[PDB]
Amino acid sequence: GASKLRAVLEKLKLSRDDISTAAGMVKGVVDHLLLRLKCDSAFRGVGLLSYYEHVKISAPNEFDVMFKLEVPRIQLEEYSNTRAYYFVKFKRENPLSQFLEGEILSASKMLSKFRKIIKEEIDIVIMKRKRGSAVTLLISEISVDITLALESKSSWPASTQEGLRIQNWLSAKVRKQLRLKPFYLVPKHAKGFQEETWRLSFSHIEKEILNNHGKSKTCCENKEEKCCRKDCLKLMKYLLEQLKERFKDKKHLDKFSSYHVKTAFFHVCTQNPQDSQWDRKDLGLCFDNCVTYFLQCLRTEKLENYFIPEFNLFSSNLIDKRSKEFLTKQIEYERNNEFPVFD
Amino acid sequence: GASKLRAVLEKLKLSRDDISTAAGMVKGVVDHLLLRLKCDSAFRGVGLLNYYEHKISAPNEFDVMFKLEVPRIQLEEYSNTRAYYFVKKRNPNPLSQFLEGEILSASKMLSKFRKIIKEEINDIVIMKRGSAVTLLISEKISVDITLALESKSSWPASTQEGLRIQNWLSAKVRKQLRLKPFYLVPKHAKGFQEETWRLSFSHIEKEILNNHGKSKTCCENKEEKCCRKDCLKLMKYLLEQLKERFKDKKHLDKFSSYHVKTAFFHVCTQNPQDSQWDRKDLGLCFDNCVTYFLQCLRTEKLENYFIPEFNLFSSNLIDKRSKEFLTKQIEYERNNEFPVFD
Ligand SMILES: COc1ccc2c(C)c(CCC(=O)N(CC(=O)O)CC(=O)O)c(=O)oc2c1
Ligand SMILES: [Zn+2]
Ligand SMILES: [Zn+2]
Repeated sequence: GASKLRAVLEKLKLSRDDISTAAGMVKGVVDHLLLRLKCDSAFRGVGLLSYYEHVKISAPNEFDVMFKLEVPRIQLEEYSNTRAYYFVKFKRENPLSQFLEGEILSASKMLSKFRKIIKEEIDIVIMKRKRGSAVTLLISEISVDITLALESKSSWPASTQEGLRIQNWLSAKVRKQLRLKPFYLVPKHAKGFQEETWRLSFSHIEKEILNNHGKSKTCCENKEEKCCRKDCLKLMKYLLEQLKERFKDKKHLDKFSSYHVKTAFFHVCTQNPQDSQWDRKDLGLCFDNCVTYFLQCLRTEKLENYFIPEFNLFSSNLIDKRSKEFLTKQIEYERNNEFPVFD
Repeated sequence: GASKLRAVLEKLKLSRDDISTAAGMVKGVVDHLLLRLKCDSAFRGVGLLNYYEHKISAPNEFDVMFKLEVPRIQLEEYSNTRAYYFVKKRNPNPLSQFLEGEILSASKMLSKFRKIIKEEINDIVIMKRGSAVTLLISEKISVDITLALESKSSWPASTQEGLRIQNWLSAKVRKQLRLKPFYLVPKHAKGFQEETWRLSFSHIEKEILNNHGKSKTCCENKEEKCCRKDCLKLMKYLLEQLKERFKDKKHLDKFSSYHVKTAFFHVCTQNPQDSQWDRKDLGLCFDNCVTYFLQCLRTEKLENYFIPEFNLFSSNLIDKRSKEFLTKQIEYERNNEFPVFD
């Protein structure tokens, strides 16, 4: 019954076309903000990490952008064996020294000035406060979440050593090339709460793996090699967002995000490395297997971060068992009934 | 005689295994040359491009390229040659001491390049008598050093229809590769014009050869072993053994591994599927590579892989008699199970 799936994919592509003008508005504001920010000595190396992303596939007018800032000769200290959260210290003048709180970089000090500079130039289209990762701009009745990210061109942290298990899918050579790219750190407090910590971010790798996703270099570049990998992820994200909207009056689904669906999907890509396992003619079965994998993650309360295998996104310290059970029931309901939430 | 081909590949592997000491020696010398060159104001941004590459049958003979970025470069094509350019946007520019009117003199630049290298090796190596220096390290290792300008601007218009890898390595990869810099190496053209620079894509040729499959996991497991690289090795070895057997007739001095490599890349474009290169078929794959090279020689057509309007086999570059001689020798070798491999 993939035809209803194809209908959803049809209407998602229409809303993407109808938004292209809004993306141009975001580019104009973002470039303007960036020009101002590079005049400040603390944010001289600021730059864009495309130019935008859509955390919510069903909200085409809500944009997400990342501003990166390179931190040379960074030294990381893992917070409380969390594998993903770190204090930032410097090895050796330092343009970020005004942000130190002792020997660690203060995320609170950095965000405070970041928020202030953006406030000064938004001389332009309002700006909204965040609930660390920093501000939400509203543009001409279009919202743009801006995240600040430190960039490190050093070897990835040791907690990633066993992650990104793409060797049998995208190749060991590609894994080597990707792990030579930088990694990013976004301000994120760790749970009272531990402030001044930063969380690893690999959004740039996730984008690369999704847009260059086949074992074949020519996957999806011709008729004989069209796969349905991207469409399966679109439909998984749309399923979660529709369930989150339908049950927004309950607390049960608040903690689930497109990141969980995306992580599960990357694991499915690892389990199913051959392009022939993703023939676009099998979209119905491919999507069902994606849903099924996500459900197994929910039931077992195991969803390893794709880059940091010891970090369990579905730990009961993060999402209570009752919420996963609720999501499990609702997805199983949808699947048994040809996804009424897609109507 | 496919087993004879594997015997050659075996012998070549042992040769390169017994050189990694010599390769480490050139890195030492190359590292010292770069440090001093960087002390010069005109070569401040110099660095390695590759570290050292090889003549497949001469494992103690190394080739290295020193790159130097030239920001806001302006190129003027020389006499419609598609590959050769005068280098000319800004105003006297760390290289202004090398200008001659508005053009960068390759002659001047190469003269300082050699002089700095010559004074440095005297501080430790013999320089042999434009693309630039040959060093003799001890009396065993040769290192050919080429200077290249680097430009991070979009590639010249003469490359627009080149690099036709879309059906093999993908259009996505071609776009990624064409976002990389391009290089210019001092090389005289045509008498001769002495201030021209020739486009170089050595870094792309390396990328394509080492990441060579339609499958990203080509050669990464038993099921996907292909013979692309071994075919290129055997093509180069065949030309080198012929060039050495007939060195004193000089009829083959004009042919180089670059012609072989260019024909090989065209064969890859013609045969884009990894299943066409199954290591089990090495004998037939090599024969087909040889046959393609022979067809290029007979038709006097071997387009540059990056610059399609540049014919490497034009009679302006290689006379008909020389191609006919090489054709005769290769056909003889192929008919007799390649005695020159012995
Ligand atoms: C690369 O290493 C990591 C390690 C961990 C993460 C995590 C935890 C998330 C967020 C998951 C999520 O939806 N949230 C709430 C929850 O945890 O249920 C909101 C939030 O905490 O922001 C993420 O987006 O990326 C991560 C990347
Ligand atoms: Zn695909
Ligand atoms: Zn291969």
